[PDB]
Amino acid sequence: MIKLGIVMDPIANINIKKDSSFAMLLEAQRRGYELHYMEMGDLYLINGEARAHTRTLNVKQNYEEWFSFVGEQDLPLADLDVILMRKDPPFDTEFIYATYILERAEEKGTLIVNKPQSLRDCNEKLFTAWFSDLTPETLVTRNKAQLKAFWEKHSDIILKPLDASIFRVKEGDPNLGVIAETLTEHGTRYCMAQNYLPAIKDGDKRVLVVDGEPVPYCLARGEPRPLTESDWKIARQIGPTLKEKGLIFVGLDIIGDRLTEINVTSPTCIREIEAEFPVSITGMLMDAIEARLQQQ
Amino acid sequence: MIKLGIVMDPIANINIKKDSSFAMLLEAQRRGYELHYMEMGDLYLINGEARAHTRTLNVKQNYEEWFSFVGEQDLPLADLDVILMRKDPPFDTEFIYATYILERAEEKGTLIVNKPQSLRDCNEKLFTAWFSDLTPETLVTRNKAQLKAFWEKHSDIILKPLDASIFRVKEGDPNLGVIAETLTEHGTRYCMAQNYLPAIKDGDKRVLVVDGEPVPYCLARGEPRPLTESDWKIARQIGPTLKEKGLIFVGLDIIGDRLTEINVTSPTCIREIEAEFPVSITGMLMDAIEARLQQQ
Amino acid sequence: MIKLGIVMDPIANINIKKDSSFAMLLEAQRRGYELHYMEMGDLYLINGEARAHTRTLNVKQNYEEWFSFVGEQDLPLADLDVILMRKDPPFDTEFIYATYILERAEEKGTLIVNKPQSLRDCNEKLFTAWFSDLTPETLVTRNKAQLKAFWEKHSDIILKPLDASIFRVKEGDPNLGVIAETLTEHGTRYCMAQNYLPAIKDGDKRVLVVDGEPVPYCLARGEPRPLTESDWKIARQIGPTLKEKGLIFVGLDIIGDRLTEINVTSPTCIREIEAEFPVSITGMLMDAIEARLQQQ
Amino acid sequence: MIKLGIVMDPIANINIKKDSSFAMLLEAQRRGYELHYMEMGDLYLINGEARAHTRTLNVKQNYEEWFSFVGEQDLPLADLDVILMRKDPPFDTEFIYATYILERAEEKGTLIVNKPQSLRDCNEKLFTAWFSDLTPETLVTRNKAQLKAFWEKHSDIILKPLDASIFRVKEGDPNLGVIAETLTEHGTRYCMAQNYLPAIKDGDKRVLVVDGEPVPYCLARGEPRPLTESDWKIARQIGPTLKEKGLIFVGLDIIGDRLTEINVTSPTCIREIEAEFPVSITGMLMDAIEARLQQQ
Repeated sequence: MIKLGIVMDPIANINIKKDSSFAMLLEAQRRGYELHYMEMGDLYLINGEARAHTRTLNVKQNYEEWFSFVGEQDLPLADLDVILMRKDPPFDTEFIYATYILERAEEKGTLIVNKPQSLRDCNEKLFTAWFSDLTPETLVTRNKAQLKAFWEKHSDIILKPLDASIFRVKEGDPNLGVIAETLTEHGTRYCMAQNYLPAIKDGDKRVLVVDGEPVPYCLARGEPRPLTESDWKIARQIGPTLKEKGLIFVGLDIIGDRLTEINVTSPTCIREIEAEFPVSITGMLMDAIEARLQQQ
Repeated sequence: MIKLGIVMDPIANINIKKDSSFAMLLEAQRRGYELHYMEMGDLYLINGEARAHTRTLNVKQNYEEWFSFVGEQDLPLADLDVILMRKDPPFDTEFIYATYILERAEEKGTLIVNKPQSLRDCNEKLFTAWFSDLTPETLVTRNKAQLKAFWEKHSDIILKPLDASIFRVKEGDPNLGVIAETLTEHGTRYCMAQNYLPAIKDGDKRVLVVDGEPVPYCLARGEPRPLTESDWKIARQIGPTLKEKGLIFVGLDIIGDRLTEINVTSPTCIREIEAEFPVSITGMLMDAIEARLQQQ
Repeated sequence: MIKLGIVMDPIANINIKKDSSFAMLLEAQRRGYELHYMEMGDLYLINGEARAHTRTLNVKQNYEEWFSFVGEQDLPLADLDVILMRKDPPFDTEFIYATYILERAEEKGTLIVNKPQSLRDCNEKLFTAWFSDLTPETLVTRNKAQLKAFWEKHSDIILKPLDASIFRVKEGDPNLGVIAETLTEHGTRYCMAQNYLPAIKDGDKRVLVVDGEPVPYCLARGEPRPLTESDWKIARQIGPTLKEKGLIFVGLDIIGDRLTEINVTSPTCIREIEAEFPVSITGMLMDAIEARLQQQ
Repeated sequence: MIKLGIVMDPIANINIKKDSSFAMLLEAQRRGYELHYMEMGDLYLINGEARAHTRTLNVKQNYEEWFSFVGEQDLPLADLDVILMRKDPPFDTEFIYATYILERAEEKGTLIVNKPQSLRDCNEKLFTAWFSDLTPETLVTRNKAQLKAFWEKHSDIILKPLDASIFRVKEGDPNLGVIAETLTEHGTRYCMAQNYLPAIKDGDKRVLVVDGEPVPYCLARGEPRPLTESDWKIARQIGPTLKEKGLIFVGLDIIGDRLTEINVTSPTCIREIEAEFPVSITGMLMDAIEARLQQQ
């Protein structure tokens, strides 16, 4: 059958009425896939070969006991058909090292959702630089004088770190300097400034794109809604790029008609959209994995 | 003429009788290129466009004054023909962010030595996993029991961090556990174990590869020597891979006949090999840049 | 009655068959004291006055439910008769700040076990510098050459950080330099070197001293034993110093006949000695608190 | 004669037209004291004895060469008559460890300006809790809800870290939450809130107190002024406390008539007040050291 492995944060600490990874494993199990559970420290490389200690997993929607380990084994990752990298942020050097281990399994045949090269290529915040007609005014910089200047042109801006801690600097704010000194760690780290978008008050929308195809309903942060006309427009412009880069399950953050962020590591909000609308997002996902597998 | 920019650590603090970047700028200047000096904080991105504050640079082999700024300007990086990313390690998230800015200039036409995607793809220590027949026995892992076990099979090993702090664990060593707990930061970070290679006592050799072509003389750490037969063998096996990945100037670390490391960010030792042998490594480099430029 | 407060790490995560703080609260409760539970973040200072959010606590030896909160209140800490600072290490700047808040309650009348000034005065490892006839050869330093030299005089030594990660450097060890560079963080932090004491193989003993009086039975790390003649000697030399500094409950680490460490923040091993011998260490402690209270 | 040692940051990097430590050594030299220069890493403890590697120092007001080492020696610190701890902040655990080494010399007879116990006892920001009638409304806390509440009572406040990065939170500010989450590092570190004092626009004054005696002229941050009537009042209330705690050279920060901070580690502004007024602050200091020495 299909052997599906998943790399995620400790399953003993998730919340099963909210967790999207849990919802994914329930579906994989319903289709009869064999599940192999892994945490970051279970992955290792012995002379170029990617291996891991997996536990064969059984999951059930039960708040006292939602998982059971039914086997334990040390296998080559190239013995799995597909691996869901569902590790949470930050995207740090430890995450970059795990991406090289997954890439060695990938060369030997395993499908990796999402593709390790593209996880390294597509930072959630700096990747929007490749879709500049879809985003707000964005400055990435290490210095105060440029941030101050961006603030004079736009009057009301958003400063965030790259590495949610967002500061709003609007007219008359006494704090531009200390905020920029704290976020750049005194001119030694890049930070991002964008102009403030007042339509955030209508909802910061989370849109999902399953292998280039927008899921028809999104969640505005919480209210599920159909995609508006502008959500369709944005999502279909990025979608072919995400499909060809092997970004099979993607979350887009849209405030009003502007694209603000692209979650490529662990996009969530599956449970809240499936509860209101007649869509099986996890079904869409496993259908996309099954197509990718009987292809290459 | 050719407009060459360079991103490096403060030029006011290098040692000009040793610095390879300095040797590169002297050569570029001798061929009449216009030089543009940049530090990390000079790079920024305004709505997808890569820009920087550069200073037009003049360099001379003079220990009281080896550089002069002769102009200052804010330009788009796509106005440079080529940029030498010569920033020193560590390879951290700040270095990964700079690689995305350089990649936006690269899309608009600038040659980047070395290619930003490949700097992210090719970690100095984990990239040797792709040339496993050329390297020592290597385990990358987060746990103690696997390291202890690697130590039972090999008896005398080398433990290093991924992120030089190398520990040697030979028979009868009382410290395996604390070393692995310190280097893995208590099982939370990957570390590397390799078997100890006694031929390090003959020299840890630094070999240079200019766009897939080995420089005929290397430096064994310090004694310049011609490449042995085994150095030729190793360097010519990796060289086509480095050429196609846009890794135009590479340093390989070879102890005996084993490849231990691949420096892809700021390879040095130019000055020590040019002082003994009749080779102009910087000439080889600028010749390779000139070919790449009158090509694509 | 006596109102006893305790500052400790989350009571929901301790192990009640091992925790010494738990054993203390059971005793305080048996004597009918009112218990007030606090974590670090519950402590605050409003214009010089020390206050905290406490929960009135009920504890029971029950592995499903060992505590219950039976009230919640914001009070001045000067309304407590005594506070057990039982916060675990490290001893960092956050711990030093909490010590100033406890000291403001102390000035207004509360007994603080142990005294905040003395927690700042008596570092577990550097305080043994005041009992140099009782300790091994000890060097505290930032440099390699002094450590190397200490190693030439003693041949087999122990290197530890100040801030258990102990390294043993015995004859023929290849790692002196990297260990000293890692532990001093390249000459920027003090570390400690002591000569290795081979009698650690007989047990690293944990001796308890309740307001200057040694508890007659200690635990050798695990085997409970009576104090030997040399344990009596060591403990009675330090004990008057600990009583006058307000160090009411102290743990001493003794390997052979040498004093290696003085735990002044959260000394444990109560449960393991009470289980074998007919001593109530917590009874000794509450008896000492009751004396101190009907005194000053 | 008097043997004076000084522990300070690298003398090769100070600015001699501004540095107060430099001004102190020029004076000590004019009175014919022998000077012994030390950095932090020169201090060490061998079996309870405080020692250091000193260099015998010669200083001169010359911008090409303001110091010369005229001898080198390893001595016990108890061979110095007095040591100026003039190390810059932060006040961290490394600084606390150095304070224990200086205290071992102090027990053997050396005068330490300022007294090591009192450096540990008197944090620059939390020590103002002992002079609450002289300070603004001050809350030290780890939580958001208390900070928000302090902000409702006062409407315009100052938030600073304990560990200058001050934020001003006045009416209509959108950032209270992220500022408190950044400064408390998500509820894990204490921060300080004080009400904003609008008279800072008249000058944040730096007042100096030499062994309990206010220097008659202060610097308002830069304009030298005589002490006002309220500066005299504040400084003479704290001064007997500073004298008895062995805080011989102290800087007080006064905005309007409120005491905001007490610099106990490395108070400066000597050069700017001596340049305008006929006061020799360093003379006052050496006079105070000379009295302390021919006393105890």
